[PDB]
Amino acid sequence: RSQVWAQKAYEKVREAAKGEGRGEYRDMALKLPVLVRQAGLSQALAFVDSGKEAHKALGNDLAQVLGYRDLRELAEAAREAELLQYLRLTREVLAAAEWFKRFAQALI
Amino acid sequence: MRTRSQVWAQKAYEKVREAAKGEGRGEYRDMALKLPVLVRQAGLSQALAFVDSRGKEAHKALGNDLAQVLGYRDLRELAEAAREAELLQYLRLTREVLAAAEWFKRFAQALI
Amino acid sequence: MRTRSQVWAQKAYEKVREAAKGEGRGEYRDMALKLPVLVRQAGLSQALAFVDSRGKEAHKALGNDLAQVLGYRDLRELAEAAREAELLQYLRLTREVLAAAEWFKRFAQALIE
Repeated sequence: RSQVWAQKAYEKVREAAKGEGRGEYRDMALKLPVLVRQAGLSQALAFVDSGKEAHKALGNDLAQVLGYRDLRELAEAAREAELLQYLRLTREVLAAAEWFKRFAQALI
Repeated sequence: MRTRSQVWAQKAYEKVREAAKGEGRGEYRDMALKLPVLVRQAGLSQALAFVDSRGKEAHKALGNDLAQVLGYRDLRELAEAAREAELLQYLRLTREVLAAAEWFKRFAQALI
Repeated sequence: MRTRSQVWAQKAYEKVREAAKGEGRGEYRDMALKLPVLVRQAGLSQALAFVDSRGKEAHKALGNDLAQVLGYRDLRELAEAAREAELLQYLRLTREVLAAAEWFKRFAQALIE
């Protein structure tokens, strides 16, 4: 799984590194992990869900990697989840976000 | 039994011992195993509300037993203490409940 | 020139040396030692509200001193700034207050018995 996440994140980041909004994508990629850790999953996703296209691009890519159709669907899932599933989703988002962060710092 | 934590451990030990005998010992254990992370990651109030809203009697018994180990009549009473507490008292109850929950988890693992 | 955190460290140092001369320095130290913990476990907003609702002058003084070290008028201005801050600014403010608080704690441990 981590490898599937590693691969998918790498794929998304490579594709993002060819766009004019790479620096902004990178900024969001490196910031999301700490946001999820300190503000909690739902607050972090709401922050991403709210200006520049590049920032939300990270959220959507990450959501897709997790098998969700878009950032909103992941946000919807986190809010609908019962407590145990919420913590599981947080752990999952955190792990996948670290990959986006690492490949973003290496490829951008 | 000198230690305060040790006192909670021995009382928790007795509760788990009882629970291991009846039916639903598996569900009790399942809850005993998750309560610590619930308290750590979600906070005391949410953790207790989760346990108190579970359908299974075995899941709620864990909470009831932990409350009694800490000096409360039951989970409802413990949850009320948490909602009435001022900040320092709430953080203290949080540490208290977490410590007791860890003992329940450990003994459930060894006895059920 | 001194780094940002170095400035806070030294201003905190001055605030503590001054509290060491007044009455209630023991209560001042108690609050200084407890604040970092509250910010980490309860969050910035909650930690600040706890300090502001204290009835003992020495406890509240720690709060106003820290806010001044950070460049605010007093605890009330810092608290409002925390409530109005959007997420990133709130997390950044949290880091700053926690860093300043740790210095108050450290100097209280060294200067107030």
